[PDB]
Amino acid sequence: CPLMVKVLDAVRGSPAINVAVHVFRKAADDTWEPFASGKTSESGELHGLTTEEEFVEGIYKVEIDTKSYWKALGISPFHEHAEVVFTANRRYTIAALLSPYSYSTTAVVT
Amino acid sequence: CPLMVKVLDAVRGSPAINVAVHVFRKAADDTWEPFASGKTSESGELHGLTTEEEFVEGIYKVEIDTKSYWKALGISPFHEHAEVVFTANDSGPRRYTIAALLSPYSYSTTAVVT
Amino acid sequence: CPLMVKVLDAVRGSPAINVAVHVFRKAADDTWEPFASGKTSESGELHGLTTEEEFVEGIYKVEIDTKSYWKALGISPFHEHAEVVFTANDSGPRRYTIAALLSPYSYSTTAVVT
Amino acid sequence: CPLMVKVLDAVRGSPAINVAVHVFRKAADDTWEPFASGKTSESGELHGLTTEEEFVEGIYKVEIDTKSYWKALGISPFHEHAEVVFTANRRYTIAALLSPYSYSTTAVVT
Ligand SMILES: Oc1c(Cl)cc(-c2ccc(Cl)c(Cl)c2)cc1Cl
Ligand SMILES: Oc1c(Cl)cc(-c2ccc(Cl)c(Cl)c2)cc1Cl
Repeated sequence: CPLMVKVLDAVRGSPAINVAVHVFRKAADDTWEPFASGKTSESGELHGLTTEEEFVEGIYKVEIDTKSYWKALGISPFHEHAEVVFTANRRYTIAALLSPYSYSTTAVVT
Repeated sequence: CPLMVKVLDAVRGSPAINVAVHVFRKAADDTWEPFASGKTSESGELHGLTTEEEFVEGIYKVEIDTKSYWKALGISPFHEHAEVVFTANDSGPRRYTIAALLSPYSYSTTAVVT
Repeated sequence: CPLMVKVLDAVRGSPAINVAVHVFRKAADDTWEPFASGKTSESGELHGLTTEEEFVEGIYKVEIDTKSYWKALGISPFHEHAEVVFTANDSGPRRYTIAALLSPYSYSTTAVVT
Repeated sequence: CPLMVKVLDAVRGSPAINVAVHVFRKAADDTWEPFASGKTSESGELHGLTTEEEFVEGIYKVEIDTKSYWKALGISPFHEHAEVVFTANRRYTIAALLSPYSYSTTAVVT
């Protein structure tokens, strides 16, 4: 499992559950092609997005649908979504900590 | 000054100087059109990107070139850039301050709206 | 103005107004003695805590009363307060900006030193 | 395991390993008494600090020796340490994300 996403809610102190995540890889024409997607689990995590075979060097985008998450809680958020763009050159954990008007993201590469 | 960007360096405890910032607005055909650009000053701030008149309702993307910043300090960072995407002026003109706190493998962004 | 505190609210995207701040300095007997205190203004800032003359070398603690802030908004937060502990003026007088970004279960603090 | 600490390094994108952590409980005379301590493991985590029986309601302080961590990497840090003070009223994860001049802490309560 080379790529894992974890999403946390800073308002409620809890995993961010059922948050949609879309992963894209940059194609040779500088366009983003769909690569993987899912919804975070009860633990705020999304595993099994890809395999070592498929996860070749390249530029990836992870898009987290933070707007839909805050709207379900009745809170008006600022951002349309959160995006994390990085080059893969090798276990990657992308973590995001969400508030309505702020987010932080961190990469743990182990 | 309806749109301001402030960028700080969490490694050196200093403003992040000479950071390139590009702003885009989503077009009628869902394309990102260039809107404004600049570089942060010695105080880590970028003012003067736009005017009230030009800054109409829409979805904007503020792209901060964090990679070039870290590379020039001899650090190879994780992210290609930091992107902030938001709807602006939805219910009338607001002033927006977009702040970013930068580390090589992490960044935080906050908005202050008034 | 060698010591400044800026506090932002990540829930409302606004400065955090009327937040109590207490500063202490470590005494000769390793006790925290009161040094200065105040409340953040409408811009979330607290200036005028001290002067260059009074702000001598030492270990300082800036305690931000985040709990009272969240309670007054009807939120029961996790932390009792946010504490920032640092050595100041170790190699001559510096100016220190201590920034805090607040959420009910999380806070971040950054220092800008010049 | 009601109390867990996780510490991450934002400069290197890695767990913060061998970081000393001291936990204190507020005594009736408003003094801090030692409660538990240890060093984070390879995964930046510290488990087995206390038991359900011992972890009664009260005010706790978690102190993370961030200064010693940065000094071992040859980087001059700002803070003397990072402190997290909270009331326990029930699995608590305290996470800290460390930079030389900045830290963030978050509580996940599940
Ligand atoms: O995480 C932070 C922190 Cl702790 C502080 C700021 C910030 C914003 C505005 C100003 Cl004028 C300053 Cl001094 C700091 C931004 C972010 Cl994103
Ligand atoms: O700012 C933070 C903080 Cl304080 C903690 C995390 C984080 C990352 C991984 C795990 Cl397993 C946990 Cl519990 C927290 C992420 C971010 Cl982005």
